[PDB]
Parts: sequence; C-alpha cells; structure tokens
Amino acid sequence: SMSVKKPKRDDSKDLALCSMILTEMETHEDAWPFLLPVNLKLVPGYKKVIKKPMDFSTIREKLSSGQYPNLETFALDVRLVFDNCETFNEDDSDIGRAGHNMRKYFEKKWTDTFK
Repeated sequence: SMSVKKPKRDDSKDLALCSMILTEMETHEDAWPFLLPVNLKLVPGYKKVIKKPMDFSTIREKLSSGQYPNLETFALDVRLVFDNCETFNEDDSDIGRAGHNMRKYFEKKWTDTFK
C-alpha cells in the first residue's frame, strides 16, 4: 500500500529473456502455422470468429517497439496465439497438434526462465 512495498524483483533482463524465448519459438519446426498473421481475406470464418488475432511476427514487432509493459502482458499474447489455434482447429489436425506442442514448449521455457 502507500509507502509499503514488497522487495524489488529484478526485472532488468526481462526484455532480453522474452526475446530469447520468442527466438526459440520462432525457430521450432512446428512454428509454421504461427509465424505470420492469418490472412483474413483468404480464410473463411477467421475474421468473425477470432476476436483478437495474434501471431509470432506481431508479438516480435510489439516486443521490439516497447508495447509490452511487463513480462505478463508478453505471456498473455503468446497464450492468445495458442488459444486462438484451439478455437479454430481440431485437436486431430496438423495445425491443432502444432499448437499443443508449441504451448507445451513455451510453458516449460517460461517456468524454467522466470519461476
């Protein structure tokens, strides 16, 4: 509360470390469904159904331009990518499986780096 603070957690490396995680996600072999924004002209249903589209290139540009105020807003956008993927894609599809694999991969790197 006012004039009463928990001890200061060192956040000075968060930007670098989120960039490293994002590089690892970008280079994963199963990243191909997520590298670029879904083409809203060419994919029926996407625009209407997926209220907040997100992809790795969009996260990379937000990261690079100071649009994440803290590491939690970064994790929220990463998870959005996988939540969108589960909304639109069957579990038993190449894309559906890619999204589960990547979410697992991310969540381990997240825990190992920050928790």
